[PDB]
Amino acid sequence: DTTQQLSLLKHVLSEDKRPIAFIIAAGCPVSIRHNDAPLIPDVAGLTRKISDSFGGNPDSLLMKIIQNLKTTIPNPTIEDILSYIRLLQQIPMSGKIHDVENSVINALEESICELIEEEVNVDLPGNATPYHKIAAWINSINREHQVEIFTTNYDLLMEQALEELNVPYFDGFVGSKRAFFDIRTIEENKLPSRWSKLWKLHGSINWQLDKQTQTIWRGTPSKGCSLIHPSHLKYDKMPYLVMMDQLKLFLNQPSAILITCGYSYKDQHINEVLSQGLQTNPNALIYGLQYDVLENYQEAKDMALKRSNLILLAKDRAIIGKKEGEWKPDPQSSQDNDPLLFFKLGDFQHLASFLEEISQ
Amino acid sequence: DTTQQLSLLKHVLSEDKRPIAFIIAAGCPVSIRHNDAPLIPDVAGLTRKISDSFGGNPDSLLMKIIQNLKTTIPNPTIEDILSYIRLLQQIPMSGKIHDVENSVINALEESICELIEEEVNVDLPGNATPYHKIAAWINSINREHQVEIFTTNYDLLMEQALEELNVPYFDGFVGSKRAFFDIRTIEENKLPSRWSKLWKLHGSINWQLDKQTQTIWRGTPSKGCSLIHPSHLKYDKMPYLVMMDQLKLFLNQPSAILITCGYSYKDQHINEVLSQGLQTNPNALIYGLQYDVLENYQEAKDMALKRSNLILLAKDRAIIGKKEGEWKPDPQSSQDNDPLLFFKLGDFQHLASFLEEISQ
Amino acid sequence: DTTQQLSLLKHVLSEDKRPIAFIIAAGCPVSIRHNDAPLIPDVAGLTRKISDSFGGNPDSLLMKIIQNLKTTIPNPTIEDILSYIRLLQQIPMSGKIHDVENSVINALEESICELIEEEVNVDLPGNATPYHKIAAWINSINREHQVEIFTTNYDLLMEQALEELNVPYFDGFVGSKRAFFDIRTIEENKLPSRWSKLWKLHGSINWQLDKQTQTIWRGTPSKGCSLIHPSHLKYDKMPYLVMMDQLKLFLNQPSAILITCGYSYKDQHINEVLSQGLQTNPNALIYGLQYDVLENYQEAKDMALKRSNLILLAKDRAIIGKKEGEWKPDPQSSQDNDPLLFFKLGDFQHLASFLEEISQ
Repeated sequence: DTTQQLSLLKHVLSEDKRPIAFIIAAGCPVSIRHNDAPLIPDVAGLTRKISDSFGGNPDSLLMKIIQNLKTTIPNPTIEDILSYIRLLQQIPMSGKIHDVENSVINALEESICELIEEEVNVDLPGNATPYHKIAAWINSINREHQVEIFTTNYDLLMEQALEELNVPYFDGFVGSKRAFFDIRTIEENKLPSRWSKLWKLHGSINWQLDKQTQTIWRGTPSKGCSLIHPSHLKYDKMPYLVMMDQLKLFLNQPSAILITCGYSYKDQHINEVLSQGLQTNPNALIYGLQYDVLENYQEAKDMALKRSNLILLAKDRAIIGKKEGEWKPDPQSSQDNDPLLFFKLGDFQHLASFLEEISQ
Repeated sequence: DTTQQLSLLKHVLSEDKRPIAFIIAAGCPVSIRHNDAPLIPDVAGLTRKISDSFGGNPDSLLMKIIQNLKTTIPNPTIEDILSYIRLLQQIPMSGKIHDVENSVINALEESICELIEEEVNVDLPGNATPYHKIAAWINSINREHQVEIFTTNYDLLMEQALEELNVPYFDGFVGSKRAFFDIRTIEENKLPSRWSKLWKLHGSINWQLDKQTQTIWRGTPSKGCSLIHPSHLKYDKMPYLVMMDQLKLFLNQPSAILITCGYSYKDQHINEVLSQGLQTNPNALIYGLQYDVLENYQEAKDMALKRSNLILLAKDRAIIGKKEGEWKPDPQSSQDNDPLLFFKLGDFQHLASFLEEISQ
Repeated sequence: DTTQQLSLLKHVLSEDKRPIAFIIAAGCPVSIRHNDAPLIPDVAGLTRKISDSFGGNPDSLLMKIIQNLKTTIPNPTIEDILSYIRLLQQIPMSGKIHDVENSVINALEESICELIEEEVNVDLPGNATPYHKIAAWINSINREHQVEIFTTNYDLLMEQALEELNVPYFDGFVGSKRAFFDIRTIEENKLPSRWSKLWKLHGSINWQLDKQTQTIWRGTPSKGCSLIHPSHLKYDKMPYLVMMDQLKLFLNQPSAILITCGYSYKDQHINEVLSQGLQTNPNALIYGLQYDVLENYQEAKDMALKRSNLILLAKDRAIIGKKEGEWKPDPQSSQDNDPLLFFKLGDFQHLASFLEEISQ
């Protein structure tokens, strides 16, 4: 099964007559090895470090909120914690819910934001990162269709990799000192064909908001960024709707190609937008790749079974057109002991190596 | 004479069938009044403050260099001082020329650069600045020909004014984290017609250079910028040649229009490039405006007399096609005492008011 | 002033070469007289009846919420009350804010919704209502441009009036048993030219939501409707964004005409959308009519002064192109005593009579 999938992926990627896009999750930064430790500990690591930062004392309001979410949500998420904190802040919640912190909830959320900014403020070491290989593949061959990249992370690894290898791109912000969010050019869609596009679905650490004019602008990491929200803010001083509209418009392009890397399909809004776009345009294709086993993603199974034009692949099994298949009998492991048939090519490092081989 | 000149300027500016460009010098920032003091004291003010920073002690090497330049150059310039310092640094000049500072010349030039960065790092107060009026005039009417702006200053006032009023522009740098200097798109000249262009002839304070790859990039003001040179650097890690080539190419466009504001025509390279472009394309026009009297600019007189398609205007007299004329008898001053016929409309504030009136 | 305004309104309404639209507020239902009492007591009447339903006892949580809003909002609104209740419900707010009702807030909001449904569930008596006259005017002359109607109310008076007089229309829902919200046909915009359109900005009482599929559908009034929200719900299982997008797209049509009836311009979102649409397309016109005096609407004055293509009219004065004018000296009142110059033609009954006269 590996040979056929590799051949078809090579054939579809070699052709320049179809648009290409990617989805970037925490799996891509976590795949980088540094001092035998992950570069970014992902959402789970950030939640564990956030919990350990304030200690195990139950008197802290953070632990009370965590256990309150545990009562409702079996596995709380830092995104959910931030959403709940902002929801509490949106109203004068001075009651028993915030009895421990009558007004220190703002201080707690500011501290959380500062910790996030400090922990995610790193840089790519050297030129051996998979991002450099991706950029080299992108700029190796000129394509008539622009290549866009979608990411839900906060780190600027992709931007640094693209700018190091001389890859022009447009992120929606135009300017030098305080780049503002221009709207007209986004829907004009008349950029030069050699330019690429990078859309920040969940925002970035360098985005800031000014309350004097209530306007957003892209700058440099300062003491507290106002656009750290995981898609939870006010109405449209909010570019999330524009990004979702652009994603939907891309999904409507004929013969669209999209690849998900490191995404666990655990976001309801992204999943529903992808499903609606796939249903609206049957020609759209999704070559989803999961580093973990298929059994851990029931939502991925449901999405694959719901639409016949979603070729989902995993480490063990795959779903190609509403039918589930397993690994064919092949000598995947040379050792006789534990002959596990695992698709190790789904890793970010293996994907980067495959893309580099395709480019050369 | 005022009425005819105003009418012809209004007619030529109202038409959208010809390209428009501007030249920005220290006159534009010096025209802004703040606390009854100039916002930027211009080159002369910077030289005086630089001299006063180290005091009047002759033992300092800076005063020795100043007097050495005085022996040759009757009026030393901070640009000339920087050029001389860089020329000394380019060779192991450990002799009597640098006897006072055997190796402290680097420290002296770093201190000068830091002082320049600190003194020119300001922001536009309010929205009443002439730059806001210029941006409003630019974005008021959509034009089939893009409007470019040329500046030799280091401050980012124009960028802030353009971004505040939602004016997209292209400055040659593309990127988000560390925008690199893309070359191909500059000569492609296939940008959208609604976009504007801002070219930095003398560089900017936010430009930086990395010696690991010897590459330039536009970022944010850090402790010491490597592109503070007034057009005095190495060979082409130098975008000055590209900017001059773009200016020359603009001068070759049919029916080109260009306006100089605050320029004293004291740069040999800019003057020779303008003269060559005007000679190559007779259709090019230069509506030079000087805030000072005509008698103080002999180079302007020579340039105006050398070419018949350069309509030079001053505070007292003007040269329209190699002939010099004076102010016609008109009641310019209501008071009988001192009936000086001065063209007060040449000031930056008056120019901004005129442009605002034209826009409305 | 009355004659010129009437003549220009007749001329613009007689022409069939421009699109026509209307905005319907509580003023239209309140203008119907029944038993010498208003048919619908509008937002203020609904708030008074809601307050009187639970009595003056301070122990009730509803009065506590009302006084809490009074501390912040000088004049609480039932829409604001519903928004605050839903905001409290969105999080486990079991604290002092909901100390009186630890879990009875759901019962309180269900009771409020049931009371709203019961009070707004009426029918048009006879055929003498102004809605019948509006429908007769609409269907009297075939027009090349479809006539759309926008309403923020919950009653179905317009639907009944249109269906009684055999006026086909499209409201976004397609189906017979459980009409679903079709999306594609909304943006297709290829409906027959004789069809009309009625968009529900604030929803309707017959809309329902199923949580099994989390899907909305238009049906019949049942025991509790899930789409009673005054534009306050979850993300896009929400058609409000589609309605706003359609309104904005209509505002972009050349030579667009729009009339506001009974609207007090007290909604920030509607006002900002209208302002943005008017600024984007200068050809758009807004013939706003207010039954009350101009002095009670400061937001209307600000909107009229902000844009030069908004002809606002009131009972006493008017603003035609950023300038405010008063009533010209005319014998508006025959009686000498109290010669008040009031534009009585701005009433809904008078407007219906004028439209009927224009039709015949």
